[PDB]
Formats: sequence, C-alpha cells, structure tokens
Amino acid sequence: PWGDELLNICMNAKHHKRVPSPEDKLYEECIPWKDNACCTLTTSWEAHLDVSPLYNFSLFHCGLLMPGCRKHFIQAICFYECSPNLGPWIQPGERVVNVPLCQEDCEEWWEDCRMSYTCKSNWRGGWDWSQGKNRCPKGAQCLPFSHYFPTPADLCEKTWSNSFKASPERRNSGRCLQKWFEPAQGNPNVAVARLFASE
Ligand SMILES: [Cl-]
Repeated sequence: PWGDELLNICMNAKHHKRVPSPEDKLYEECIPWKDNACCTLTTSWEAHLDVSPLYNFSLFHCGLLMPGCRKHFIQAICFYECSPNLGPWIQPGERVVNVPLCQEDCEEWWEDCRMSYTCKSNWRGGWDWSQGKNRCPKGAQCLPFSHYFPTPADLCEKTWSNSFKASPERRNSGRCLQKWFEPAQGNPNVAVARLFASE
C-alpha cells in the first residue's frame, strides 16, 4: 500500500464516504472540508450533537465542559470523518494511527480545555456503560482536564485512542497536520499527506 495509492482517499470506517468528493453543504465546524470531503452532510451535523451518535460517547460525563473546549472536540471529529488527507496514517474496518498534529493544534486544544472536567486519563476503555452512554466508573473523581491530561500531548493522544500524535513540529513546517483551518486559506494538510506518501 503506497504512493499515490494513499492520497485523496477515505478510510474504510463505518461512516466514511467511499471516496472523497465536494459537498455543497457541510455543517459549521466541518465547513473547511467542503471542497473535498470524506463526510456527508448528515455526518457533519451528527458531529455537532450534544452526544454524537457517530460514537455514542459523551463528552459531558463530568457535567462541566466549556464551550471553547467542546469546540475543539467537534473540530477533531470533522477532521477524522471529513479529511481526504489521512491516507498515509490509515492502518487495518480501517482506522488511523498517530496522525501527527501540529504543536499549536494540541497546545490550543489543551489550553482551552484546562478549566473543563473529566474523570479518566485514558478514554479508550473502562467506562461504565449502563445508559448506552458512558459514565464515570465508581471511584473515578471528576477533576480538571489539566489533572488527567498533564500535557497537550496527553490530551491529543489519549482522547482519540492514538488516532493522533502530538507532533513536535509546528504549523506550516510541512511535517504536521492541522485538525482545523480557516476555509479561506486553503487546506494546508494536502501538502503534508503528499510528502509522507512519498518517503
Ligand atoms: Cl485535511
């Protein structure tokens, strides 16, 4: 699996489009991808629900989640579900492993979530699942994100089960992806996927 075989594709996960294509309408935080998207309008909207049915995973498990924080998590979903530029990190259903996120992306996400609350530092398993929605298990204290995720890297990496890696590279280095970008400026991740598909 290699080279161009990896550019402009969508992972084989349950919601993804079979190939990327333009979308006339995508919802709010997913707008940057509408040029060429792996997500449908439906998915984009479902990404913005209080508890997205895409994963049935509640971010409000500790009640106190700041809007600035939740915004980052929604953008992360759009990135995951919409990006046509993840091919080089796709691995076997398919998924993504260690997509390198630029330092600013992890930094800002962390900074904006410091004041919000969670009860676990590893979200990949060990939840109480009685309502079809996850709850904090017995003994898991709700504390600030900065307690369970001491650093930006912890947050980037452990919330999404190693889909993302906190890159030491910065934005516009050509060596890391942004999880969100201003639509007007064009997709800076195209160049990065292209680079990694060659090596
Ligand atoms: Cl992208």
